[PDB]
Amino acid sequence: LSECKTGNGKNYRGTMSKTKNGITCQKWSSTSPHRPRFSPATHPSEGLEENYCRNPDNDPQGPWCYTTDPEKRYDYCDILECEEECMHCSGENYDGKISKTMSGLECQAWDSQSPHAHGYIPSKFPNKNLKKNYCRNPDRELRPWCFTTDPNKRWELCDIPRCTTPPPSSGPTYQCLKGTGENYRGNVAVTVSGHTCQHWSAQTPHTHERTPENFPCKNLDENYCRNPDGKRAPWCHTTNSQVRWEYCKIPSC
Repeated sequence: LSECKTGNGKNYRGTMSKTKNGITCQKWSSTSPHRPRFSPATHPSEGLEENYCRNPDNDPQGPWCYTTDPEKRYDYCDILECEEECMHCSGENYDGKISKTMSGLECQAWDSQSPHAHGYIPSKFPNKNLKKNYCRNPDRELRPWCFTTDPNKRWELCDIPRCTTPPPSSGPTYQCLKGTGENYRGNVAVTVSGHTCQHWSAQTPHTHERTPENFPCKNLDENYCRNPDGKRAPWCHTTNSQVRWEYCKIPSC
């Protein structure tokens, strides 16, 4: 079933099996390390299968599970809230029904190889929500898109409404380098070889698509080094007409 939830998740039937703190859930049909007050024998219509997170008691805090930690009887799980009316960030979790592209073309179905042959086969990418002919962003495009039914346009981006509420929490950000700097939010604006960063909102001296508009949840503010895509460390386009982009040297945390 659908791996996202709505409201307090009373009807959630996804397969999340870790608590919000990373502890593996205990099976509902198991009595160690804790004795469940909810299990299939007594609550057969609550979906208490395997060790998936559920809300058998209508908890306002949403889905939870008994945990395999003897010291923690149960805990709430971290589950993707469904994005149907609008999308957040660049729509990697968009799960709505819009099926027309920018120019108004009807989307080709993901399970169809006609008129365009492709590799986004739903059963090969089962967790990508490649349903019917709905616009999706399975792997790093600017926003949700689809192959089109027009033989003369292989694919095109779709016009998906952006949610105005706050985005999903993505964990903590740092003013120092941790890992590949995906969580960096400091103010360094110079590269390793000493170049001045070009503002992300500007298209000179270099044209690009890594703009605050396309990537709202990446905080591509002013000309601060950022690692909005999947690079080794933070980087930025430079105001040097001869160096399109370069990595920045951010002090580790």
